[PDB]
Amino acid sequence: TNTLQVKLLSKNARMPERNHKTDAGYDIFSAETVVLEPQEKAVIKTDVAVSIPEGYVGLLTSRSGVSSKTHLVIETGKIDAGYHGNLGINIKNDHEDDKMQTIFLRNIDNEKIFEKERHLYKLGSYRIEKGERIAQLVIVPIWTPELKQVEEFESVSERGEKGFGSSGV
Amino acid sequence: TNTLQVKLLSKNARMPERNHKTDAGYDIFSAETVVLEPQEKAVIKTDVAVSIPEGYVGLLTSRSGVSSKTHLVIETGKIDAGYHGNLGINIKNDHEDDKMQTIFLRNIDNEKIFEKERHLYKLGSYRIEKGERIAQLVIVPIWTPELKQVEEFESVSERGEKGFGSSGV
Amino acid sequence: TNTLQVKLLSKNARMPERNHKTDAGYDIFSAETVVLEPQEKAVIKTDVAVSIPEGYVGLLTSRSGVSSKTHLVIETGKIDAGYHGNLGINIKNDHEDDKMQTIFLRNIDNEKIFEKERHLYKLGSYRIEKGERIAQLVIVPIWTPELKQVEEFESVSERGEKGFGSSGV
Ligand SMILES: O=c1ccn([C@H]2C[C@H](O)[C@@H](COP(=O)(O)NP(=O)(O)OP(=O)(O)O)O2)c(=O)[nH]1
Ligand SMILES: O=c1ccn([C@H]2C[C@H](O)[C@@H](COP(=O)(O)NP(=O)(O)OP(=O)(O)O)O2)c(=O)[nH]1
Ligand SMILES: O=c1ccn([C@H]2C[C@H](O)[C@@H](COP(=O)(O)NP(=O)(O)OP(=O)(O)O)O2)c(=O)[nH]1
Ligand SMILES: [Mg+2]
Ligand SMILES: [Mg+2]
Ligand SMILES: [Mg+2]
Ligand code: NI
Ligand code: NI
Repeated sequence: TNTLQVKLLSKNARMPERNHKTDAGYDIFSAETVVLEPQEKAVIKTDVAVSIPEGYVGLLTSRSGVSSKTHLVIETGKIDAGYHGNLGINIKNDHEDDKMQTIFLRNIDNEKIFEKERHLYKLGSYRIEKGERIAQLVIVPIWTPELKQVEEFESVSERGEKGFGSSGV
Repeated sequence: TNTLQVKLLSKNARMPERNHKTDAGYDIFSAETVVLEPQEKAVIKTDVAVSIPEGYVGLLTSRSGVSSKTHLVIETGKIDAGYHGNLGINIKNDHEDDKMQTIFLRNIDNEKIFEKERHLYKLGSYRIEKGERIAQLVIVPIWTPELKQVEEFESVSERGEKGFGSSGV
Repeated sequence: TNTLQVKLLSKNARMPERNHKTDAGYDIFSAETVVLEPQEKAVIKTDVAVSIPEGYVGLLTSRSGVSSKTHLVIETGKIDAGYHGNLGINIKNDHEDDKMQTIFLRNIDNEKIFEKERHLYKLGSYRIEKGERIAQLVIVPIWTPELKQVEEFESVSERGEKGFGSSGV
């Protein structure tokens, strides 16, 4: 109770850190330096393993700062209780490939990185540095009941079969 | 307690299944065969209805395998307690429409499906087969209090009004 | 217990509202009128502040109606306990910029808005009106333990290091 086991898989790995006392998640550091071109997909290694206890799920999800400023989209990962593998960040550079070329790379602050050597990149390309906080881990309790098949449900709800914007907008 | 009612709506429907003993969600099978072109949006029918009890929400969310390998993006659906309608998978083929043509269709393993007959498809088109696990359902408890309007909050937090990457990166 | 403090920041702000008795979230109204061109990113102000108590997280997430009908993509925001700032909707118009022009704007019902004056817009542009329900807030309890670094985990799980579609599809 009130203790989570964390296993670092390499020297490139870093221990997750909570920002404030009442904050929800633990900021996840990147273990590798990755360059992502427009519309490219990848799984960023963190070299961090956790042992979520039974009755809980981990949500490997994006940070508001990175997601709002950059075209980097992270799909929220559902970390199962007992997953002792490498926590991978399911990421996509969602910037459009307009077939235009630039001489700069973007950082996770959406700013152009200063380089001494001349290089030609695609417009919308991002670079993630090793040891940068690009994601966070929020752990929530879960309900895992036994499924019971029925002909119809025992009670009629006020909601019914209404959905997908059945109310106003 | 510890029992969830599930109602199958057709012969094309399949009962949700949990992968491991300590796993979080129940894998959701597709009830229909759908072909999705680049940048096309659809709501995939599962023909499965559930009865989430009061004080819980269902999260109809993507699987890591499908989402990381394919351009198929699923928006996490919040299933209300008492929604007895058809569970629809809010999906988009997020592949770019580069106006290029191919003779193959992709499966949910991102592999080109072998076909005897010659057909011309758009580059980035996917095909979802009936009875395939493309999504999962994770059920979490919720807090639904009565809202109280105030002039200002009763306590000052260490966080304050800071957000959107107020700390480092 | 069973009470959430809400602070309205302007006259343009509106109090969040729950749709049904057993519904999960509170519908969030937009405080500003915003026009979003293809592939444009923005943070929509709600002028609403909340005081989430310790041990809970708020999920500022999209509604199924808007997300399924429109190209408007909202990233689920994790609202920390004690965040008294303006709740911003992290949004992107994910419609492709095909360099085509139209004389109509889309509403959040994906319908073309009737206008008396002639204007030229980009194809895929959306308009969000002030006082429209574009998002919702679902509050879930969290587990925030102290992190303990270990050489290896105390128990071997049936899952192990398997992930990213290790089972079938
Ligand atoms: O992906 C989804 C999302 C929701 N749903 C169902 C479950 C939920 O009870 C219902 C409506 O969900 P939301 O309240 O989150 N969206 P919205 O507010 O637009 O619909 P409504 O106006 O009917 O509440 O639709 C799905 O079947 N699939
Ligand atoms: O969509 C959002 C997401 C977050 N927020 C607020 C709530 C939260 O308390 C705060 C920061 O959220 P995160 O910690 O998840 N993102 P980040 O770590 O980048 O910001 P910070 O560095 O300030 O913690 O911003 C919004 O208003 N809208
Ligand atoms: O972003 C992610 C998502 C999942 N994972 C891990 C944790 C989880 O226990 C495992 C599989 O998660 P899912 O069950 O949600 N996806 P899928 O059903 O496709 O994989 P599998 O078939 O192995 O269960 O992969 C990550 O490391 N990063
Ligand atoms: Mg943070
Ligand atoms: Mg799974
Ligand atoms: Mg709703
Ligand atoms: Ni999500
Ligand atoms: Ni896109």
